[PDB]
Amino acid sequence: TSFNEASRTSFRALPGPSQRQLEVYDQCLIGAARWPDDSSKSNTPENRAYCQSMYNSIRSAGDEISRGGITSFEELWGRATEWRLSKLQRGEPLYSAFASERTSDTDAVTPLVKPYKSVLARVVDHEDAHDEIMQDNLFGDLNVKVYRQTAYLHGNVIPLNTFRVATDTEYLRDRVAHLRTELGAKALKQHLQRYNPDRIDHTNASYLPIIKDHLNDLYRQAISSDLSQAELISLIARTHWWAASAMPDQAGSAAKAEFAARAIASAHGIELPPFRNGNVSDIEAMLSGEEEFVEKYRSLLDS
Ligand SMILES: O=c1ccn([C@@H]2O[C@H](COP(=O)(O)OP(=O)(O)O)[C@@H](O)[C@H]2O)c(=O)[nH]1
Repeated sequence: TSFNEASRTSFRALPGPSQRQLEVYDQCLIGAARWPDDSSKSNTPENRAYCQSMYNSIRSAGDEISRGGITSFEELWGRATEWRLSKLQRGEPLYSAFASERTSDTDAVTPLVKPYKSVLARVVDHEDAHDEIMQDNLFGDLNVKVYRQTAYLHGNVIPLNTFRVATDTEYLRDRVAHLRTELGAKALKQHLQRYNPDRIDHTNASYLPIIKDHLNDLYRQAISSDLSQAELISLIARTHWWAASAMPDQAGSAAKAEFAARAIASAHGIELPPFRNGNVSDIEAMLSGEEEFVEKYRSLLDS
């Protein structure tokens, strides 16, 4: 019904970011990772500045969306990515990872070491955790609690993230002492970047093309001008879930997914509050099925 000449695309105008804004205290928590075992990083002035910048840029992106200036999820992710890159320090060796999509000839692993240790209990006490045994060229056989996150896409049920937590605590202490003595602390740390017994094995990058296409489909639904509030919050939660669980980039995906979900909300005049202390949104996504995440999304938010 309207036409954006700069993006050369027809769109239905949305209200855009709300005039009533979050309090500054909340602005400075947008995008924070408020771990339950340690929320202290989120109190520093550096982190507060990072978060308030995210908030301001989320609102600017919401304005672009409301005017037809961002026309696909991939473009919104690009905005989030360039914003995230701007916060890296001069010289950052991870700059390329923050700037780059993951590729298939790579596996991606998050060892569940600091700051992720609160996740170990969440896996062990998970309703959907299964007991399994994993074979391992350095540790041998290990009892693990495993959560296998899955997704429904066009009737294909695909594996997303797999959490493994090894439960033989004393045997592990023992076997790591052996490994450290035989290999050195840094070299073993290098091996465990991929094979730490406690870890998340991330969504295979081969799924990223179809997930990226699905995110574009969700975005097209989400910029509709005639959605109910429940429909809209459901679409925002689904977009967040898919983008965070896909983990499309070598670094920074959690920040980019939260940026994008909040920008979609802001385009509709919704000013979403911070995630509650203790709720790290990408981790909550990866630890749930999609419909479960949609049904609890509001409760993850601080009101
Ligand atoms: O100075 C910073 C940088 C990042 N983050 C947040 O910490 C999380 C980091 O996860 P992400 O996947 O974005 O980055 P990566 O784990 O690849 O470094 C995200 O919620 C960021 O918004 C933060 O609170 N402060």
